[PDB]
Order: sequence, then structure tokens, then C-alpha cells
Amino acid sequence: HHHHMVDEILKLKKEKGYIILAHNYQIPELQDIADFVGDSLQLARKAMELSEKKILFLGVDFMAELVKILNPDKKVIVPDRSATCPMANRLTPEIIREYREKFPDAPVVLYVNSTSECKTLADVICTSANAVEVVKKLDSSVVIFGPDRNLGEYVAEKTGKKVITIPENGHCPVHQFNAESIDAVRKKYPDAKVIVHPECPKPVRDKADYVGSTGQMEKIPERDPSRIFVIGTEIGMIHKLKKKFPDREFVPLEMAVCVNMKKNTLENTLHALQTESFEVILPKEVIEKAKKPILRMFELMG
Ligand SMILES: O=C(O)c1cccnc1C(=O)O
Ligand code: SF4
Ligand SMILES: [Cl-]
Repeated sequence: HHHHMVDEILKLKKEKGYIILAHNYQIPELQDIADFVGDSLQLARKAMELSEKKILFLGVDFMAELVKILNPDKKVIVPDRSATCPMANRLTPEIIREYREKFPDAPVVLYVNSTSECKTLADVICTSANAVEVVKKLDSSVVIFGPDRNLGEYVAEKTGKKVITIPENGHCPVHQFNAESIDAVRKKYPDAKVIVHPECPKPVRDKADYVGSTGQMEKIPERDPSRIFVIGTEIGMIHKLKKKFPDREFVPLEMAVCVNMKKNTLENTLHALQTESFEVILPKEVIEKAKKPILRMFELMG
């Protein structure tokens, strides 16, 4: 059944010239059939290097749209067109326009987990991995930041700059661990290092040894020799990590599952390659507009 499905997927992939890009939060079966697994930007950038012009993207809509923005002349298909980010969808163009009005000297820094429509209105895009570098390099000492309040406050702490978060209480449900969980693993594994996402609430960040994006997580065992790592993010990272460091132990801080990331399965992936749908299409003017704050991001980096 799974061999059945996987064999067919690996068959139709080669036969129809698709590259498969999976996000770190995908079920391990989909990570294993992917050509590259990574975070949002890493996958879009990799896609820019490829000679192939057909991409099957395994993640959520905004990420597939990011791939499309940076790779306009490539066919990008997703297996579940409803896979989306509810946090991102809470920030609106009306809210952006309201805050630019109130704070005209504050650049609009937009987190990558944001709608493409929102990107068109942003001054610069950022990721969890570069948000600190990006905001530090902007001239202004005050920024408008969205849609994640936690990442925004983390950026404030690290840059010393004033960070106006939008919308009200923008948060990712997957990363709302409680600090008690850290207290518990510390007693259970006294020599374990705890790594948590910057999207986590402040108490959780303050009690961890490391705060990092998924991409940063993947690099910490290259320099930290510890046997055991407690990982405070979506469960799919545990599989990525174990694969890259089979010599260490990776313990989820808690079971945390993104419902939308899990909408992608072997079955609907197979259907995607069969039908060559669903294609990610954006208006050309949306692409042209959203590219500006993304290119601005590359420039500051680098
Ligand atoms: O940019 C991403 O892919 C991303 C999206 C949501 C949460 N975390 C990450 C990460 O890389 O750590
Ligand atoms: S894991 Fe969080 S930040 Fe990523 S798509 Fe799901 S709700 Fe959004
Ligand atoms: Cl292209």
C-alpha cells in the first residue's frame, strides 16, 4: 500500500519531470519521497537553482506561492489547495494600511508566513532565521511587524528596536508550549539541550538553551556535542533531525501537530502527480509587487 503508493509517486515524478520540495513539517513518508526538505525560503531558493520547470510543493499555500513568486516560469502544483496558515490569514491589507498611516516612519516588516497579497504591501520580508539580522540592518529604530507577535517581541529583545506587532495577538498554535514542559525534561534528561522556536511564548524561550528556526535547529548539533536534544517545534522536525544526526537523540518537548501541514498525504500526493494539479497561479502584478520586499530582504542579508 505505502510501497504501492510510494513506487507510483517515484515513478510519475521521474516520468513527468517533477522535483518534489517538502517542508520540514510534512509527515515523514512525504519527507522521504522529497528531493529536498527544508524551511520556506530554503525551498524557494533551491527551486531557483533547478533546471527543471515542474515543482510539486509539499507544505502550505503561502510557501508554494513563495516558490512561485521566485520561480514565475515554473509550474508549481500542490496536492491540497486548502492547506493554509490561519495565523497568516488573520493579517489583512486593511490592518497594514491602518498602521502605515499611524506610523509612517516605521517600515513594514512582514514575516514569511503571510499572504502573498500582504507581501505586496510590505517593505521587507523576513524569516525566523534572519528576522533579527533584517531588523538590525534597517535604518529605523521602530518597525511594524507581523503577523506573529512572539517572533516580533523576540526581535525587539534582540535588536533593542521598538517593534509594533500586528494584528492583535497574532500567534501560531503549534508553538504554544508551556514552560512546565521544560521543567519536566530538565529533571528527566539533566544533560539534554532544549531548543525552541522563536514563535514560542517568552517564558518558553527564556527557559531554553537555544532559540532557533528549523534551519538553525538543524545546525546546532554541528557545534554542540550533546547526546540529547529536546525540540520545541512541530513534530515533523524530529524526523528531519534524526535523519541528519542518527547518532543523537531527539525528543519532542511536547506533541505538537500542524493540522494544515498534515492535510498532505501519500494518497493526495499521488493524485497530484496523476492529474498534474493543483497549479499555484498568481496574478503577474502580484508577483512583481511581492518580489520587491523579498529582494530587499536578500539585499540586507549580503
Ligand atoms: O520558514 C519556514 O519554513 C517556517 C514556517 C513556519 C514556522 N517555522 C519555520 C521555520 O523555518 O522554522
Ligand atoms: S506551523 Fe504555525 S506558523 Fe507554520 S503554517 Fe502551521 S500555524 Fe502557521
Ligand atoms: Cl522561472
